[PDB]
Amino acid sequence: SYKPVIVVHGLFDSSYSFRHLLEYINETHPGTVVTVLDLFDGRESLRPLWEQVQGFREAVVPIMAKAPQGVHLICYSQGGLVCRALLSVMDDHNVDSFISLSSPQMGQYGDTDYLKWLFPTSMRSNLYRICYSPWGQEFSICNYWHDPHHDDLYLNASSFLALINGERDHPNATVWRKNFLRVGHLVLIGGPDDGVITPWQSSFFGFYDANETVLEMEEQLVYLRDSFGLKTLLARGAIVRCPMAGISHTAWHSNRTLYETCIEPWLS
Repeated sequence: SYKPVIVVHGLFDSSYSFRHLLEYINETHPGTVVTVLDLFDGRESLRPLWEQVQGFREAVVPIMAKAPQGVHLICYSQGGLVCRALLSVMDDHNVDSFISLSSPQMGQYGDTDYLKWLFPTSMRSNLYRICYSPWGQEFSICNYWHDPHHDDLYLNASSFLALINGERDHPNATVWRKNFLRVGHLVLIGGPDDGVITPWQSSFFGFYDANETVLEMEEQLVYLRDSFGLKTLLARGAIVRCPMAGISHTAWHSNRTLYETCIEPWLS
Protein backbone atom coordinates (compact mmCIF):
# COMPACT_ATOMS: atom_id res chain seq x y z
CA SER A 1 0.00 0.00 0.00
CA TYR A 2 2.84 2.38 0.93
CA LYS A 3 6.60 2.28 0.39
CA PRO A 4 8.85 1.78 3.45
CA VAL A 5 10.05 5.00 5.12
CA ILE A 6 13.48 5.49 6.71
CA VAL A 7 14.03 8.39 9.11
CA VAL A 8 17.44 9.93 9.78
CA HIS A 9 17.55 12.22 12.83
CA GLY A 10 19.79 15.19 13.55
CA LEU A 11 22.00 16.42 16.39
CA PHE A 12 21.68 14.94 19.91
CA ASP A 13 18.61 12.92 18.97
CA SER A 14 17.03 9.48 18.77
CA SER A 15 13.87 7.88 17.50
CA TYR A 16 12.20 9.29 20.60
CA SER A 17 11.84 12.73 19.01
CA PHE A 18 9.90 11.28 16.10
CA ARG A 19 6.97 9.73 17.96
CA HIS A 20 4.66 12.48 16.69
CA LEU A 21 5.79 11.96 13.10
CA LEU A 22 5.14 8.23 13.25
CA GLU A 23 1.66 9.00 14.54
CA TYR A 24 0.93 11.33 11.61
CA ILE A 25 2.08 8.67 9.16
CA ASN A 26 0.10 5.90 10.88
CA GLU A 27 -2.99 8.10 11.08
CA THR A 28 -2.88 8.80 7.33
CA HIS A 29 -0.91 5.99 5.68
CA PRO A 30 -1.82 2.91 7.82
CA GLY A 31 0.54 -0.03 7.61
CA THR A 32 3.48 2.04 6.43
CA VAL A 33 6.63 0.43 7.79
CA VAL A 34 8.61 3.33 9.22
CA THR A 35 12.15 2.68 10.41
CA VAL A 36 13.54 5.53 12.51
CA LEU A 37 17.23 4.57 12.75
CA ASP A 38 18.85 4.90 16.17
CA LEU A 39 22.42 5.34 14.95
CA PHE A 40 24.69 8.11 16.23
CA ASP A 41 22.02 9.18 18.77
CA GLY A 42 23.17 11.46 21.59
CA ARG A 43 26.69 12.84 21.58
CA GLU A 44 27.58 10.28 18.89
CA SER A 45 25.75 12.55 16.42
CA LEU A 46 28.84 14.76 16.62
CA ARG A 47 30.91 12.10 14.92
CA PRO A 48 32.31 12.92 11.44
CA LEU A 49 29.51 12.86 8.86
CA TRP A 50 31.43 10.58 6.51
CA GLU A 51 31.52 8.01 9.33
CA GLN A 52 27.79 8.42 9.81
CA VAL A 53 27.31 7.96 6.07
CA GLN A 54 28.92 4.49 6.19
CA GLY A 55 27.03 3.52 9.33
CA PHE A 56 23.65 4.54 7.98
CA ARG A 57 24.53 2.90 4.70
CA GLU A 58 25.16 -0.45 6.32
CA ALA A 59 21.83 -0.11 8.10
CA VAL A 60 19.87 1.12 5.07
CA VAL A 61 21.04 -1.42 2.47
CA PRO A 62 19.03 -4.34 3.94
CA ILE A 63 15.86 -2.22 4.14
CA MET A 64 16.21 -1.05 0.53
CA ALA A 65 17.06 -4.54 -0.72
CA LYS A 66 13.65 -5.70 0.55
CA ALA A 67 11.69 -2.76 -0.87
CA PRO A 68 10.38 -3.85 -4.31
CA GLN A 69 9.23 -0.37 -5.29
CA GLY A 70 11.89 1.58 -3.45
CA VAL A 71 11.81 3.43 -0.15
CA HIS A 72 11.36 7.03 1.04
CA LEU A 73 13.71 9.04 3.25
CA ILE A 74 12.85 11.73 5.79
CA CYS A 75 16.11 13.27 7.00
CA TYR A 76 15.92 15.91 9.69
CA SER A 77 18.29 18.82 10.19
CA GLN A 78 21.92 17.61 10.13
CA GLY A 79 20.51 14.27 8.99
CA GLY A 80 19.66 15.87 5.67
CA LEU A 81 23.37 16.14 4.84
CA VAL A 82 24.13 12.56 5.85
CA CYS A 83 21.34 11.45 3.53
CA ARG A 84 22.41 13.62 0.61
CA ALA A 85 25.96 12.30 0.83
CA LEU A 86 24.55 8.79 1.23
CA LEU A 87 22.41 9.01 -1.90
CA SER A 88 25.44 10.49 -3.62
CA VAL A 89 27.84 7.67 -2.80
CA MET A 90 25.68 4.59 -3.30
CA ASP A 91 25.00 3.86 -6.97
CA ASP A 92 22.36 1.27 -6.13
CA HIS A 93 20.01 3.07 -3.74
CA ASN A 94 16.30 3.01 -4.57
CA VAL A 95 15.19 6.17 -2.80
CA ASP A 96 12.03 7.63 -4.29
CA SER A 97 11.11 10.64 -2.14
CA PHE A 98 14.09 12.21 -0.35
CA ILE A 99 12.55 14.61 2.13
CA SER A 100 15.08 17.09 3.50
CA LEU A 101 13.39 18.30 6.68
CA SER A 102 15.04 21.67 7.31
CA SER A 103 18.69 20.67 6.77
CA PRO A 104 21.68 22.99 6.27
CA GLN A 105 21.97 21.66 2.72
CA MET A 106 24.37 24.45 1.77
CA GLY A 107 26.04 24.52 5.15
CA GLN A 108 25.64 26.43 8.37
CA TYR A 109 26.96 29.83 9.40
CA GLY A 110 25.35 31.18 12.52
CA ASP A 111 25.55 31.55 16.27
CA THR A 112 23.39 29.00 18.10
CA ASP A 113 22.78 27.87 21.67
CA TYR A 114 24.33 24.47 20.88
CA LEU A 115 27.30 26.16 19.22
CA LYS A 116 27.90 28.52 22.16
CA TRP A 117 27.61 25.60 24.54
CA LEU A 118 30.08 23.54 22.50
CA PHE A 119 32.45 26.45 21.82
CA PRO A 120 32.01 28.93 24.72
CA THR A 121 34.73 31.24 23.40
CA SER A 122 33.70 31.45 19.76
CA MET A 123 31.28 33.40 17.53
CA ARG A 124 30.18 32.48 14.00
CA SER A 125 32.98 34.59 12.50
CA ASN A 126 35.52 32.81 14.71
CA LEU A 127 34.49 29.16 14.44
CA TYR A 128 36.46 28.74 11.23
CA ARG A 129 39.62 29.17 13.34
CA ILE A 130 38.68 25.82 14.92
CA CYS A 131 36.40 24.14 12.42
CA TYR A 132 38.83 24.33 9.49
CA SER A 133 41.59 22.39 11.17
CA PRO A 134 42.25 18.70 10.53
CA TRP A 135 40.85 17.80 13.98
CA GLY A 136 38.03 20.26 13.52
CA GLN A 137 37.00 18.28 10.44
CA GLU A 138 36.56 15.36 12.79
CA PHE A 139 33.52 17.06 14.36
CA SER A 140 30.15 16.73 12.55
CA ILE A 141 29.11 20.41 12.79
CA CYS A 142 32.47 21.46 11.38
CA ASN A 143 31.92 19.13 8.40
CA TYR A 144 29.39 21.61 7.05
CA TRP A 145 30.38 24.87 8.69
CA HIS A 146 30.38 27.22 5.68
CA ASP A 147 32.13 30.53 6.41
CA PRO A 148 31.41 32.93 3.53
CA HIS A 149 34.36 35.10 4.64
CA HIS A 150 37.00 32.37 4.44
CA ASP A 151 35.84 30.58 1.32
CA ASP A 152 39.41 29.67 0.41
CA LEU A 153 40.12 27.92 3.71
CA TYR A 154 36.68 26.29 3.49
CA LEU A 155 37.28 24.84 -0.01
CA ASN A 156 40.56 23.72 1.36
CA ALA A 157 39.61 22.22 4.70
CA SER A 158 35.99 21.05 4.47
CA SER A 159 36.17 17.28 4.24
CA PHE A 160 32.42 16.85 3.81
CA LEU A 161 30.30 19.75 2.52
CA ALA A 162 32.76 21.16 -0.02
CA LEU A 163 33.34 17.61 -1.24
CA ILE A 164 29.78 16.36 -1.80
CA ASN A 165 28.98 19.75 -3.35
CA GLY A 166 31.73 19.37 -5.92
CA GLU A 167 33.13 22.73 -4.78
CA ARG A 168 36.43 20.90 -4.53
CA ASP A 169 37.27 18.57 -7.40
CA HIS A 170 37.63 14.90 -6.66
CA PRO A 171 37.86 11.76 -8.85
CA ASN A 172 34.28 10.59 -8.26
CA ALA A 173 32.33 13.86 -8.58
CA THR A 174 30.68 12.66 -11.81
CA VAL A 175 29.61 9.35 -10.33
CA TRP A 176 28.31 11.00 -7.15
CA ARG A 177 26.20 13.33 -9.28
CA LYS A 178 24.95 10.38 -11.30
CA ASN A 179 24.04 8.56 -8.07
CA PHE A 180 22.20 11.50 -6.51
CA LEU A 181 20.20 11.87 -9.74
CA ARG A 182 18.62 8.45 -9.12
CA VAL A 183 16.36 10.03 -6.51
CA GLY A 184 12.70 10.36 -7.46
CA HIS A 185 11.97 13.62 -5.68
CA LEU A 186 14.03 16.07 -3.65
CA VAL A 187 11.49 17.51 -1.21
CA LEU A 188 12.94 20.63 0.42
CA ILE A 189 11.24 21.73 3.62
CA GLY A 190 12.30 24.74 5.68
CA GLY A 191 11.19 28.20 6.73
CA PRO A 192 11.97 31.81 7.86
CA ASP A 193 11.13 30.99 11.46
CA ASP A 194 13.49 28.08 11.93
CA GLY A 195 15.78 29.84 14.38
CA VAL A 196 18.72 27.48 13.97
CA ILE A 197 19.60 26.74 10.33
CA THR A 198 21.45 29.87 9.23
CA PRO A 199 20.72 31.12 6.72
CA TRP A 200 17.42 29.24 6.97
CA GLN A 201 17.44 29.34 3.16
CA SER A 202 20.24 26.76 3.35
CA SER A 203 17.25 24.32 3.32
CA PHE A 204 16.60 25.41 -0.20
CA PHE A 205 20.33 25.34 -1.15
CA GLY A 206 20.41 29.09 -0.75
CA PHE A 207 23.41 30.57 1.04
CA TYR A 208 25.42 33.57 2.14
CA ASP A 209 27.29 35.82 -0.25
CA ALA A 210 30.70 37.13 0.84
CA ASN A 211 28.65 40.15 1.99
CA GLU A 212 26.20 37.86 3.75
CA THR A 213 23.52 38.44 1.15
CA VAL A 214 21.40 35.30 0.93
CA LEU A 215 21.57 34.08 -2.67
CA GLU A 216 19.05 31.66 -4.15
CA MET A 217 19.93 28.10 -5.12
CA GLU A 218 20.08 29.21 -8.76
CA GLU A 219 22.57 32.02 -8.13
CA GLN A 220 25.33 29.63 -7.10
CA LEU A 221 27.97 27.72 -9.03
CA VAL A 222 26.83 24.52 -7.32
CA TYR A 223 23.67 24.94 -9.39
CA LEU A 224 24.85 26.63 -12.59
CA ARG A 225 27.63 24.05 -12.95
CA ASP A 226 25.20 21.26 -11.98
CA SER A 227 27.94 19.83 -9.68
CA PHE A 228 25.71 17.24 -8.07
CA GLY A 229 22.59 17.35 -10.21
CA LEU A 230 20.71 20.30 -8.76
CA LYS A 231 20.09 21.80 -12.21
CA THR A 232 19.13 18.47 -13.75
CA LEU A 233 16.84 17.68 -10.82
CA LEU A 234 15.13 21.06 -11.03
CA ALA A 235 14.52 21.02 -14.79
CA ARG A 236 13.13 17.50 -14.40
CA GLY A 237 10.58 18.71 -11.86
CA ALA A 238 12.14 16.60 -9.11
CA ILE A 239 12.73 19.40 -6.57
CA VAL A 240 9.69 20.20 -4.47
CA ARG A 241 10.16 23.47 -2.59
CA CYS A 242 7.99 23.54 0.51
CA PRO A 243 8.63 26.67 2.67
CA MET A 244 6.69 27.27 5.90
CA ALA A 245 6.61 30.34 8.13
CA GLY A 246 5.19 29.10 11.40
CA ILE A 247 7.69 26.42 12.38
CA SER A 248 10.70 26.67 14.67
CA HIS A 249 13.65 24.28 14.11
CA THR A 250 12.34 21.86 16.80
CA ALA A 251 8.80 21.57 15.39
CA TRP A 252 9.35 20.45 11.79
CA HIS A 253 8.75 16.80 12.73
CA SER A 254 5.87 17.64 15.20
CA ASN A 255 3.38 19.66 13.18
CA ARG A 256 0.33 17.93 11.68
CA THR A 257 -0.15 20.81 9.21
CA LEU A 258 3.43 20.74 7.91
CA TYR A 259 3.27 16.97 7.64
CA GLU A 260 -0.01 17.10 5.68
CA THR A 261 1.22 19.84 3.37
CA CYS A 262 4.88 19.00 2.81
CA ILE A 263 5.40 15.35 3.77
CA GLU A 264 2.29 13.19 3.34
CA PRO A 265 1.94 13.95 -0.41
CA TRP A 266 5.37 12.46 -1.08
CA LEU A 267 5.04 9.29 0.97
CA SER A 268 3.61 7.00 -1.70
